[PDB]
Parts: sequence; C-alpha cells; structure tokens
Amino acid sequence: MKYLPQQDPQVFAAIEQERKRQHAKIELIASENFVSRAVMEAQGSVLTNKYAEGYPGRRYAGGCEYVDIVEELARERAKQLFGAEHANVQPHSGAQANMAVYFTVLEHGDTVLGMNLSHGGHLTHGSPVNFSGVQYNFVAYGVDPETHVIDYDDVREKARLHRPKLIVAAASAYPRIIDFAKFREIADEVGAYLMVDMAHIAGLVAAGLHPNPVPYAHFVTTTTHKTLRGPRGGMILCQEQFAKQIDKAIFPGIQGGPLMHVIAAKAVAFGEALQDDFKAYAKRVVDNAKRLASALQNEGFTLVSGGTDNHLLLVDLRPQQLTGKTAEKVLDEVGITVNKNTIPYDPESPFVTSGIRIGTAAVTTRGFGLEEMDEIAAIIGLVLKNVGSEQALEEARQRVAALTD
Amino acid sequence: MKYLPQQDPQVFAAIEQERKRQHAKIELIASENFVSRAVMEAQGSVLTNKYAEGYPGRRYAGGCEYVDIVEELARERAKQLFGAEHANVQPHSGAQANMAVYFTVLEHGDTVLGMNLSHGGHLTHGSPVNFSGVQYNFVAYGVDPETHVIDYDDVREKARLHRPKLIVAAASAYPRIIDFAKFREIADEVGAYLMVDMAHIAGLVAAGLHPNPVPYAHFVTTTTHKTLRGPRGGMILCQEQFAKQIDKAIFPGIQGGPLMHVIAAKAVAFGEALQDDFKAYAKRVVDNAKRLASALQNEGFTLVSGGTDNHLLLVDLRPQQLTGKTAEKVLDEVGITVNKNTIPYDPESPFVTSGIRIGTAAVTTRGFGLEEMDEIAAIIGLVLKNVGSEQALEEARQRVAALTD
Repeated sequence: MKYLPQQDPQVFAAIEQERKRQHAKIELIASENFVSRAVMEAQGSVLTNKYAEGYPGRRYAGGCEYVDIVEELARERAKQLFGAEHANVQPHSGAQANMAVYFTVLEHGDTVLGMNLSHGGHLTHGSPVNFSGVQYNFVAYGVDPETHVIDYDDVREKARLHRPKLIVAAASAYPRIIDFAKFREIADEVGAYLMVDMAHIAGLVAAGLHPNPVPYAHFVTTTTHKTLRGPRGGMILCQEQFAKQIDKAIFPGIQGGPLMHVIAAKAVAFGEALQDDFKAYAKRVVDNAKRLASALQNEGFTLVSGGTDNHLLLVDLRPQQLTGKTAEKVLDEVGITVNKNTIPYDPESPFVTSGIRIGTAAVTTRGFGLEEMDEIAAIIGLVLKNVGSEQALEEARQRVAALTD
Repeated sequence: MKYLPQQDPQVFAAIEQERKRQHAKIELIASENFVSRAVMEAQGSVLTNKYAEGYPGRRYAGGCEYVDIVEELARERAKQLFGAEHANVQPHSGAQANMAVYFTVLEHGDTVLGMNLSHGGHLTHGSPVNFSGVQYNFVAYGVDPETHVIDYDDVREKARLHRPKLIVAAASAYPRIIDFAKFREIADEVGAYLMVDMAHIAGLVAAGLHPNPVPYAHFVTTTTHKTLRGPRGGMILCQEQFAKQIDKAIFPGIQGGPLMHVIAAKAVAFGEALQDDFKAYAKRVVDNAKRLASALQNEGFTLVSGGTDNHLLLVDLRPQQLTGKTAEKVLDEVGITVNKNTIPYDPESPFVTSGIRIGTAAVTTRGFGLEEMDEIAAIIGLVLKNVGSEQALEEARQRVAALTD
C-alpha cells in the first residue's frame, strides 16, 4: 500500500494487524479462504466509480462498454465452470442471491421446505429472525439422529404434507454429499421448484469433487468467497427459462447498482477456478478434511456423521463434556480459529452449542497438507483434553506458531 | 497493478479501458464520483477474507478484534460527520439500507408515502417493479407543476388521507433543498415515522451545504458513493432508540457477512469528509452546479425548478423538441456522459423521457471550476442545437478532449 498509510494511519494500522493475524493464526472457519493478489487488485480498481444498473448490452446508462466486458467475462466463465444455462453475477452476497430467488418464484407467505437450521441449514433457509422465515412459511427436514445424514424420506414426507412451492437443498454445516437427484425427484412429486444453495461446496463442485446441482435444480445460488476462493459476494445460476425473471429479481427487484469492481474480482476468481491447479487444490482440500477427520478421531473425538465427504467437519463435544462455546474460546487462546456450531439434536442453545465446525479450505490455500492435518488434530487434542492447564495451552501455542512459521 | 496483468489479461485490459474512459470523458452522471487512491487500497485489502457476522465487540466469530476497530472507526466518524446517535455501516448498498429500515418498522402491506418516482423519487421508494412497491403499499406526493418544488400541502393531504406508517423524504433527481422540518411536522400530525434517504446529498449535508435530516428524521439512509465520495455501499443513521432494531434488521434480518474491506473504505472516505478541504470541495460542487445551471440557461435551456440548490440539475428538453434518450445518445457521441431522466409531469415514458440529469460532483473532484462549467454548457448547447451536423459534433468532440486534456 502507498496512499492509505499516509491518508489514514488508524485504518492502515488496523488492516496491518488483520493481515498479520491472518498469517499467524490457524484459520479453520469453514466458510473462509484466502484470495489471490489478483482478486484483490480487481477489488481495488477504479470500477467502484461506475454506476451500471441493468445488464451487459442492456444498461440504463451509457459508458458501460468496458464494465459490460467484465460482467460478461464473469457470467461466461461461471457458465463454463458449472455448465449453467444462465448466470447472474450481481448479487451483493449469498443472502441477496437467496433473497432474489425467493423474490422470483414466491409470494409473501408461501410455504418453503428447507434444511433444519440446527441440523446444518443456513439462516437464510427459514430462520424466524431472518427475512426468509418472516416473509415465507418455512418448514424443515432433518438428518437421521444416528447417521446425521439427510433423511430423504423425511424430505419427502414434509414435502407431501406441507406442499411447498419451493424446496431448498444445501447447508452451512453439512459434512456429507447431498443427493440433488433425490431432491429433484421429491420436488417433481409435489410440483415444487428446487433451489440448491451450494455456497459452501461451490469450489468442490467446480473441481468435480461434489456432484453438480445445476442439472437437477431450477435455481442454484452460491457465494463466491468460500471453497470457490473468490471475492465476497453472491451468484445465481439457473435454466434459461428463468433467466429473465432472475435478472429482474436482482434489478430492479432487490438491488440497485452492482459492485462492478467485485464483479471484476469474481471474473478473476472464476478464471482461477478454471485452471488445472485449482482442481488439484480442491482435491487437497477434501483430502485434508478426510485426513483431519481421521486424525481427530484418532485423538478420541466424535465427529457428526462419522467423518466428511467435503471440506468441513463438525466435532460433537458431548463425550468430552464441553460446549462449542468453551472449545471456541480456549482454541482462540492458542491461535486456532473455529466456530461454535449446533450439532443435530443439540441439547444446547445455538448460543452455546455442543460442537465446533472446522473447514480446510483456508489452510489448504496456504499450503498445508496431510502432515499438517495430523499436527492440527494433535494440537486440538492437547488443548481440549487439558482446558485447565496453562502449560498445555502454551505448548499448543508454540506448536501453532511452528505451523504458521 | 502487479499481479492482475499476469493472472488475467482479459480482465486487466477491460479495467484499463475503463480507467482511460474515466479520464477521457466528461462525467456528468449525478450519482457518480471519483474515489481516492486510499479508498481503493482499503477495498483491495485482505479484509475481504474475514467473516464478521454480527457487530463490533458482539460478533458471532472470534478473531474480529481488528475488523472491529475498522467498523467502529467507520461508525464513530459517521456519527461525528452527521451528528447521529447511531450508525450502521454494514448495508451492501443504498437499496439494502432502505430495505433494512422498511424491514424494521413495517409489516408486509403497510402503507408508505414517498416521492413520486417521475417527480424525483427513487426506485426503492415504491416502484411496482421494485421490492418496495411489491412488499408495501406505496402512495406518492408530488411537486408543483410550475415551480417543480415539492408541494408540502400535497405531502400533508396524502399523509392525512392514506395514513402511512412511514413517510419517505428524498430523491434521485430533485435539484432543490428538501424541508425536513416540514416532513417531520407532517409525520407527527399523522403519527408516522420519518425516513430520509439522503444518498444524493450526503456529502453536501456533511459539509453544511444542505440542511441535516438527522435532527428531524427517525431514520436516515444513504449511499456512501455519491456526493460523499466514498466506496460503493450503504449506511443507516438513526436515533439510539432504534439502534438495536436497525442492527438486527441488517443482521440477522436481511444480510449475512458484511464486506469488511468496503467498511474499511467507508471509514477512509468518512475520514476524508471530516477534513477542511472536503468542505471546500463540496462548496465548489454546489458553486459549479449553480454556474452550470446559469450557463445552460444562457444557452437557452430550460431547467426543472429554474435552477439548483445542490449538486444536480435536470434539463427540460421539450422547448428543443428533443427527448432525453436522443440527448443522451448524441452527447455520448461527443464524450459527455449524462443520463436520460423523467421530468415532473413528463409526457414521455421513463424509457424515453423529456429530460437529462446532470451532476457536478465528479467533474469537481477532477478539479473543474466555473470556467469549465461555462465551457461544458457551451458544448452541450452546440451539440443539442445541432444534432444533425457531424461538423458540430466533431468540434464538440475536440472541445471535450481539450477539457479532459
């Protein structure tokens, strides 16, 4: 940086703290990643200056020739990446991508079936304190109490009983592969649209390591910043038949001017995802998660669903008589970043929880491999088995420092 | 840029075209500006990597100590700038800032009174193709057919007849000062909340060149990217009594994770606005607009309301028997960027219009003054009085090039 240090010492000092934090800590938040310097440069571009309401070749203002090129690059690379008939790269966030799909096909008070929030569903899939649960009538399907795998007979029963206009598949804390074919079969039986929110698994889908929801879903929503390793924002993929309605839902429906600099960054991230090395990266993410899962089990930990098929795992801390809150706090003390997370059929409130959610996308980006996974599990074992020993926590602290150099 | 040129030639070439375009053209789009290199560096920072759902000191994830410092800097500088009791700097856009206020105080189908869209109101103030007009029952107040000034007796009559739960004051194309005191008096008479959307005039308010809505309004919404000359995004200001509800409306209500890098950029822009030279800049914006207005009138143009009190003006092209669409197209041919815009009581559709909207914020930022305003008006006169002469358009082209160097 050149101008920010002189213009704003306070903001610069805080950013530098954050930059150093990002390097020093072991980042295991499942939703996070590290973007390339190219992605950041696009975000730091003059494209922030341009109002571009509308769409490429169909804008409501002149002088968009070049931002049109950028947006089309993003849309076309997204279509190449996921095989979608249409892409909308304007959503400001995952929240707004989901909001726009709901705006497209639902009326106020319509019934929607989504994954139980305490079983892995996202806030935007029907939380009563979120617009989704306030605006629409959300019902929930659950996972099996033993296997923690989505109960597809429950999905079917809830759909047949409640008759939703829309079914939502996907999750913020589900460590197994989702059967989109089964979701579509149920959706077809009850005459419902199928929306798949692939935010967490989008990078894995792009690399062919998770089944692609695009052929089965009417609408696919995603964030660009999780496993897809792009800038912070949203995207909608859909069948050409809904293209016009989806575009109108984003604008003039729920947003105004798009963030053209973020859209530039989206294009860059999509370009990166198209490369062979991203596919190798994505395999290492899943390989690392499976290794981390096994290594944690070796340390005596119980995992929700007994392991993972993707980038994330959920530790059930009940055998250790710890809450997710206690675990998150003590790991923070040693330099490991996780989040407390509800487990299926959690006896604790979502503000306390019986679990921690862990993902490998971020550490994999930094070059961590199987040996590092073994060590991370060993450190977690050391900490959580010795929460009252400052000696153990200091050793953990040092071993964390050894991993991050 | 260092990494983007190598990683993504296509995106870089398009950004460079856009950068050069921004320098070559005379940018008169009233909603646009040019941000500082410091603002852009903040947007191009590693802060994009951080999930920070929640608020400073009250986050739903650890490791936010430093992004908390950044967000508090933004909130506190905003409070210093506008004298608000509370700030929320998380809105992704003006659209989302307005959305959150509506979410806070209204239920689906509630009556809201806003400015007639064809008289200057924004899309998010009740357009039937926008969430606002679909979700709530919007009624409209108008401007006087002769003076084009808000008819406050009409505001009062509509409020007394329709009994709105909320009154919205502010505009995307209103060139005169808005009387927030009168809006609040009407709001008090009918027992309605008052929301002021100051998006366009926010920088002028910050510099004391437009009356501050904060003392009169329950909620003030704004974008950060217009006269405030910041990054693209939104903000809500409100009385402490609504602070908790407003924060919950943004999250977990209508958004998810905030854009911490954009929030950093917001803080930087607010820091810049606090400086003495921003106040001098803002005065030049208004001085330039009044000069441009006078110079256009000298060229024989009719202006909506007979001039301007702010950064923007609206040309009524009916005397010249031109549509806004025709005017926008031909000015694009010579390197002047305007937008077609409906005039009050426009006989034309909003896709054709009888007007062009012009603002001075952008050209003022680049250092244009009164002499440049005179020349811009003269060029506009030359073009619009000679739409069929390629010779005149080429001369205009050259004179535009002379202004932008």
